[PDB]
This record gives sequence, C-alpha cells and structure tokens, in this order.
Amino acid sequence: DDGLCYEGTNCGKVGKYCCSPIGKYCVCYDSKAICNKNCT
Repeated sequence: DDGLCYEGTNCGKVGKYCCSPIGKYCVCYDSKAICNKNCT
C-alpha cells in the first residue's frame, strides 16, 4: 500500500503515467490507476 504516482514523461510514459517513490522503480502503465494499483 506504500507508494505514490506522478504524471509527465520521465519514464517515456508519454500519454500514460509512472510510479516511483524515489525514481528507482520508474514503472509506468496506461491506467493512472494501474500506476497506484499495479505498481505495488
């Protein structure tokens, strides 16, 4: 449950979003929700 999400293009997520609590994971998906959800 610990994790946050941000939007932009730092992980090549042009059009979608990414999740990383320190920029170490850089895991992105199409559903911003999948960012919070699946990112865990």
